[PDB]
Amino acid sequence: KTSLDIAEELQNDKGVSFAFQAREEELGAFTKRTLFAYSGDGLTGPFKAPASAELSSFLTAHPKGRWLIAFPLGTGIVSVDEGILTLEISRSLPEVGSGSSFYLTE
Amino acid sequence: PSKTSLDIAEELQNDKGVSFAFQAREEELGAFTKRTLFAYSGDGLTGPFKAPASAELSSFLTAHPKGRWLIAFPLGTGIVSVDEGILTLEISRSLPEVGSGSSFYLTE
Amino acid sequence: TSLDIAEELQNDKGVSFAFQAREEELGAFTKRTLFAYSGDGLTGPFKAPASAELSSFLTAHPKGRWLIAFPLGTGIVSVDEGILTLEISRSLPEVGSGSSFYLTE
Repeated sequence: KTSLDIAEELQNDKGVSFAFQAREEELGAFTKRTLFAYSGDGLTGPFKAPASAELSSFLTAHPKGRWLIAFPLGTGIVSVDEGILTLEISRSLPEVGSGSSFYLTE
Repeated sequence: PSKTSLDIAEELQNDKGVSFAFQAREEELGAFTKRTLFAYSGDGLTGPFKAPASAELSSFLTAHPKGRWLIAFPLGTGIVSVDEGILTLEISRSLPEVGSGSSFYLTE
Repeated sequence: TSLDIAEELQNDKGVSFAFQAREEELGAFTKRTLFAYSGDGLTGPFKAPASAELSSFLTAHPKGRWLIAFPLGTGIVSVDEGILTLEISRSLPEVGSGSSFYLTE
């Protein structure tokens, strides 16, 4: 059922930190991959931080090559490039809070 | 042991090639049961999405206390309903990309 | 494996919410998620007595409250002396469902 369930804390160069969880679930013919993201901090601009090789692999796997994600106060896109995660945001966020983004594939 | 008593998924496509994956899950939490609809599309939606659903998905969708599913996507809001095995998703605004979202209810 | 608290709260005006509070372990990480559902509308804040167990769970958030997105607006859930308060960003003709979590190690 659940074949991957990993979590890690990432921090950018100015001390903003995020917890990310990557979950993979098998549902008969379908596989579901969910990215969960949490930060108590605000973001003025994009969040860029080194990510584990395993989280990077998971992020790369998305059919869109990136992860559109809703937070309470705005929208983000999560991507990875050479082990650096980037979360770009639609507007500055005084607090990020929590959100998730998934896809299903068969 | 698992709390998940139902976990089904299916892919729907409309006459215009837009496609959605839907997952229906039921989780038993003692006195309460949660039923969740998960929806995903990489496509945009100009207007409502209509496609045939399985008998199982249709039954799950019908069971909601409101008779339909208010659902948040990143760029707008939808209502998912079913009528004679045709699923309809109506959207609040046109969406350049739908992305993912979920809608649940809890019942005792 | 996950641990859940679930209950239905009602205010003095008949608005009802269901809450599920889930705790999950992911190695060095703990994830706590609050799930909230109401089919009702809300003009202003929802206030109702909550169980000691839900109150305890709610208090554990590092921010001391739960920023939560519903389809039509944002809320903050807090607890004070076993009374749950959900404050909302704008009036909601229908609350719907939403969830709020944190993960910490």
